[PDB]
Amino acid sequence: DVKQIGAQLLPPLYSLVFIFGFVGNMLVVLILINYKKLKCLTDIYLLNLAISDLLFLITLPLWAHSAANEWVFGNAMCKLFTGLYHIGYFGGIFFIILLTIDRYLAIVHTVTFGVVTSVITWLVAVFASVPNIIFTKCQKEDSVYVCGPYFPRGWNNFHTIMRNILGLVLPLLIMVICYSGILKTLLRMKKYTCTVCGYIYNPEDGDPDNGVNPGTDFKDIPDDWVCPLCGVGKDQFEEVERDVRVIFTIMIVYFLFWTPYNIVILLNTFQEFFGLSNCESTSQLDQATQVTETLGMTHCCINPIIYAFVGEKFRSLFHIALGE
Ligand SMILES: CO[C@@H]1COCC[C@@H]1[NH2+][C@@H]1CC[C@@](C(=O)N2CCc3ncc(C(F)(F)F)cc3C2)(C(C)C)C1
Ligand SMILES: CCCCCCCC/C=C\CCCCCCCC(=O)O
Ligand SMILES: CCCCCCCC/C=C\CCCCCCCC(=O)O
Ligand SMILES: CCCCCCCC/C=C\CCCCCCCC(=O)O
Ligand SMILES: [Zn+2]
Repeated sequence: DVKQIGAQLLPPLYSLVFIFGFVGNMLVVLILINYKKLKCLTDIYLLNLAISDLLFLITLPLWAHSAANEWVFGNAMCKLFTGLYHIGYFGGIFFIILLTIDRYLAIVHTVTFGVVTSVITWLVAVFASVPNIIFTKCQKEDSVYVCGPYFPRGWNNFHTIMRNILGLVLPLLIMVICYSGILKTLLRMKKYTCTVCGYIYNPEDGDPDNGVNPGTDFKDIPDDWVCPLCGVGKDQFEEVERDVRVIFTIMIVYFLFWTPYNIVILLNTFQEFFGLSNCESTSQLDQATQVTETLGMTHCCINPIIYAFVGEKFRSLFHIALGE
């Protein structure tokens, strides 16, 4: 039974994710505040991303209890903890989007900027969570009390498509635009420097004063060509000789943990459109919604782990933070 596996697996799983996630994200928060001192824009969004994960993490103890026991915290706590879940969820992905845009603007193309964009982003994360705070309530579901969603059909179609737009389409569109643009800057023609004076031949500019059109490859220039500054030949020319990894991994790992759930709710909501309206398929999609939600819920403890492995400079700060 899916409910029996839930009551055995979730309480310890969610308690471990809560603990590991709380230590991990609370280390990031106080590393950024004390050591980095929130001077850069990337530090301001990583702080807000850590806060998003913490707002999500603090709900796990109540979900851990509800896996094995009924909902004993009442209707207000059901709505409060649903709000914190969604504010943490939307805040998390929106702060990953701003980090990917910040790297795009820095490569391809300031505290007041960070504070304004962060507070506006928290506002959109709070707004996106209102529907779930409205329709989620503590209700008698047969023999047991459950804190769950009671969306009218119209709202269920809205919730599902709006969750897939903000959680899957928007971040994937931002990734394809930002990283194709970032990759395009890393694709360039080779520039060569004169080993005598130091004149750098830039293929983009070329050398139109001595018969080289802008955009000519150094190898396509004739042997008679000479250095414009000192006059030496083509034979004396040598060829001219990190945050993206962390910010890229953070978005990729987000998709891995949350896309299965987003697609399962899309399939379970519009079953007639996908052709999954039969009896056997609805039961599998209900079990899949429960299984894929657990995967997504373990994501809130992963960003501090990515920083330790992908970030070498972050690794050094974690060792200093644990010592203090
Ligand atoms: C009140 O709603 C919350 C805020 O608003 C968004 C939805 C969210 N739903 C909550 C989040 C906690 C929740 C859960 O995590 N579930 C369901 C039951 C379940 N049963 C078996 C397995 C299994 F098999 F994989 F182990 C997994 C699961 C996953 C439950 C413990 C109370 C449902
Ligand atoms: C910085 C924190 C900002 C928090 C703003 C939270 C705004 C939304 C909170 C609560 C909505 C109240 C309605 C919930 C009760 C059910 C409503 C109903 O169906 O009658
Ligand atoms: C690498 C980034 C993407 C993350 C993985 C995405 C692939 C998994 C997506 C959806 C799995 C859906 C499984 C649901 C069961 C099939 C439907 C049915 O019950 O008939
Ligand atoms: C930190 C990475 C964590 C990765 C694991 C998290 C996701 C685990 C979720 C669910 C475990 C599978 C439960 C399957 C229930 C099957 C129901 C049934 O057939 O009766
Ligand atoms: Zn020269």
